[PDB]
Amino acid sequence: MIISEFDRNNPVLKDQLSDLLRLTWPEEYGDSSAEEVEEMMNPERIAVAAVDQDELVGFIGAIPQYGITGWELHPLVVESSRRKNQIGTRLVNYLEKEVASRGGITIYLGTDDLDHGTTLSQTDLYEHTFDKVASIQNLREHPYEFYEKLGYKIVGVLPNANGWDKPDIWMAKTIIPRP
Amino acid sequence: MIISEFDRNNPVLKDQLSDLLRLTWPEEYGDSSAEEVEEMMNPERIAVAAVDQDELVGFIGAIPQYGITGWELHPLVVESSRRKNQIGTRLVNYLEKEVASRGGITIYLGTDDLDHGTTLSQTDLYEHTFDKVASIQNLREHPYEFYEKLGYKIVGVLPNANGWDKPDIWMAKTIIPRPD
Ligand SMILES: CC(C)(COP(=O)(O)OP(=O)(O)OC[C@H]1O[C@@H](n2cnc3c(N)ncnc32)[C@H](O)[C@@H]1OP(=O)(O)O)[C@@H](O)C(=O)NCCC(=O)NCCS
Ligand SMILES: CC(C)(COP(=O)(O)OP(=O)(O)OC[C@H]1O[C@@H](n2cnc3c(N)ncnc32)[C@H](O)[C@@H]1OP(=O)(O)O)[C@@H](O)C(=O)NCCC(=O)NCCS
Repeated sequence: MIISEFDRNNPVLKDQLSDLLRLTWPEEYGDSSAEEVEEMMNPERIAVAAVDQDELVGFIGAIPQYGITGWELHPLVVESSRRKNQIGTRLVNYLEKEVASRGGITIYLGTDDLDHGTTLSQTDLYEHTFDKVASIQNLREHPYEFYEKLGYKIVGVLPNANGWDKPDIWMAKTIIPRP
Repeated sequence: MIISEFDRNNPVLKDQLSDLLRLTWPEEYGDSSAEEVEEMMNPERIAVAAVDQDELVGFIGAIPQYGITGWELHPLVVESSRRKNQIGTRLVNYLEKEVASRGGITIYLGTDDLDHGTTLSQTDLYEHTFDKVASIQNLREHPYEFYEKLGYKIVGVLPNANGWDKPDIWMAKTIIPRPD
């Protein structure tokens, strides 16, 4: 398709990105939505987009959080009408190569469960924490499974992150061969 | 000495803190040291100080990361000459009280293991990940144990975060009674 570095100076593409972020996570992106997008344009971050002739259909970003070795994959979104078509896979694949060329070793992410999309939510995660993580099941097509299919593994959970029994699920992947 | 909100309207204090970090994390603090002190001053974040006579001997901050429910504890520093005296303990307790008052529920943090300070470094954390987490041992007085004693629990690990076999260790605690 046309997956490449995002034009950080295109106010329109950024407006499109802003809308997509509002439509996908209205609880996190609101009026000041434009502010969140500008944060994603910061020079240290990677910003990549899937654009179709002029329409933004997907976006993925990465934040270097530990020197340049540890990067946080944030955010990742594909327009609803174009999902399940490998756009997300391509975006991730593209990101991993770029992160690796910058010196990255590990890409991690936090995928929240606010909608009881997995069995990790609606339960006291301090009781048998890791048995619950190991027996995780997908209840509402939660995206954690999307990442697992791409080689990411659940390496942690933040109990009650977004309110009681609405945890964040930490996943990670080492993107280069161990020398 | 007393523990209270960090008076951001004090240059001397900010300078005292700016140095406190330049003396604890010179690689992470220095150029932006007398700058990251202000990012900690942000009204969104929480800034707490341990002052003795007028000398800042401890500081703790927190960043709201998930709505108002989840907060990241960062940073936490006690002067090296005033450590192992419970200043840290008192800073954490006070921070927990502050977060709860703002409607917060959980406080988490990432304590890195850069120099084989715990059994979690120098091992492939992708293999038997959680058994390794559960059976962690402190090798060189790593600070994760400090947090454990204050009720925090290791809830995850970031394999190779700071370079091969130098992970970050995630710990968390819910600071108020669970609904029943
Ligand atoms: C999650 C998302 C980025 C995935 O992108 P996508 O292009 O739809 O995914 P792909 O088509 O590349 O899917 C690749 C594989 O993962 C699976 N998959 C994709 N989304 C999934 C989901 N939500 N739950 C379970 N499996 C999923 C696909 O079925 C496919 O499996 P297969 O290889 O066995 O056929 C996209 O659905 C999206 O934008 N969702 C809403 C926002 C979101 O949740 N973002 C994630 C940030 S934490
Ligand atoms: C870690 C730190 C914040 C703790 O502050 P402190 O005031 O020295 O700790 P306290 O005196 O409150 O200690 C309370 C308990 O924790 C223990 N403890 C403190 N630091 C410890 C360490 N590094 N390893 C193991 N146990 C430790 C104490 O032994 C005491 O336990 P006890 O009651 O059984 O004796 C302090 O040593 C410090 O400033 N360290 C350097 C900065 C740092 O690494 N911060 C952590 C952020 S990731």
